[PDB]
This record gives sequence, C-alpha cells and structure tokens, in this order.
Amino acid sequence: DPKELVGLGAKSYKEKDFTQAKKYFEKACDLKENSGCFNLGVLYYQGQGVEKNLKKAASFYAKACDLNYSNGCHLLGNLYYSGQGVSQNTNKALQYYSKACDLKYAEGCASLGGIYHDGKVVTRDFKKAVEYFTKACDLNDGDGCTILGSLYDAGRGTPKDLKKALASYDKACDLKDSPGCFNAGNMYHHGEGATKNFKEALARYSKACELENGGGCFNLGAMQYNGEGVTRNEKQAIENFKKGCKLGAKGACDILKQLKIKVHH
Repeated sequence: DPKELVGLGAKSYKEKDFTQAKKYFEKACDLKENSGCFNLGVLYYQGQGVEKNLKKAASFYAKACDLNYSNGCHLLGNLYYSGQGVSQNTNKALQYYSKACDLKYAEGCASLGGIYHDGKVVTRDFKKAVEYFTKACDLNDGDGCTILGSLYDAGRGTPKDLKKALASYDKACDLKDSPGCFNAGNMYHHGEGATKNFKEALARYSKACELENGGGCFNLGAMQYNGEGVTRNEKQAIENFKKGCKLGAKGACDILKQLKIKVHH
C-alpha cells in the first residue's frame, strides 16, 4: 500500500496536481516509505503544493535518510555543505555524504572525494580523495573515474600508475565522459599506460569528438592529417578541425587558417 501510495503521488505530480501529490506523499511517508518522505521534501524545496520552505524540505530529506534512502542523505549533505535551508555545517555534510556513499550512491562518494581533494572546507587529503573517487568510479560515476584517472597519472594519494590511470579514463569513456575519452586517447597515442596504438587512440578521439569534445575532434583531425591512425586523409580531417574549433579547440582554429589552400574561381 505505501509503495502504491507513492505511485499515486508521482502520477498526480506529473499532472501538476501538487495538492493531491502532497497528500499521497504525506501518507506514504507516515507509513515509512522512504521515497515518499524524499518526494515530500522535494515539494517543500520547490514550493509545489505548499509554500516553499527549505528547512522543512531538509527535515523530510533527513527522514528519508533515516529510512535509508541514499538520495535523501546526499541532498541533505548538499544542504549542510552550502548552508542552504539549514545552517552551514561541514561536519554534518561529511556525515550525510558518507552515509549516501555507504548506501552506494555514487554522487555521495564523489562529493567526498572532491572535498578532500580541493581541501577548502577540510585539510586536503589526496589519500582520501583517491579512496572516495575509487568508490565513486566503482559505482559508475563517470566524472569520478576521470578525476581518479588524473590522481593515478599524477601519483597523488596513490602510487603513480599510468596503467591504472588509463583504465580509469577508459571506464570514464565507457561511461560517456568525453574528458575521459580524450585523456584515454592521448595515452594510447603517446604509449602511456599501454603500448602505442593509433587504432585505439582513433576510437577514443572519435568517441570524445562525438560527445562534443573540442580537443577530441582536434586531436582526431591531427591523426588523419598525418595518416597516423588510419591510412591518410585531409579533406575529412579538416572537417573535424572545424568542429574542434567550433567547440573551442584553439589549435583547430589556427590550423584551419593555414589549410585555406584551394583552387579559386
């Protein structure tokens, strides 16, 4: 029944019948349905079906977190971190992010890795940053894998290991993180973390370029312009160069200015 109540509330929510949605979520949360409490918190946060009040939203996220709804722990972590809805409190933020992470919520692990990595609200700790980003990456957080990749490459908080760096970037690439495909391509093109393989670098750069990564299209164009990866091609390599420049790849813009050699009429 409680599960069904949340479903009815979600349906009313989609129809923008926030009043009824609130009634269903209230009933579900009273019956200890964690997603019901969470959704109720969202309504107070957005002022939908009720006057906006982020402090009340926080109390409902707290109820959801007590009922082990990882997403509830994470948003509460964000509220304490920024002092939104409740007073700023780093200690509590770390506490809630940590539970979200223990409950397998990738973003929670990522937030913690980012905090210990930047060392703004806490003393920088690359060691912990690696541990949390390792958890985030194992939980499929694309950006987390990429950051973890950079830690392995730099050897911060962990032994410098180009092979692990590449694996992280590669996974990040599978997770659709273009920066990951970019770095992965670079390593494959420079023979770092693995034997030089223009073929692999080509696939990486292509995926990165497809994901709208400027440097991805640019480096991909250079591959073709020098016939490194594939056979050889300039009329199509200049195509990727334009896209790179469009996406922001400066090297692509300039290089394009020197490839303006064509028969005129």
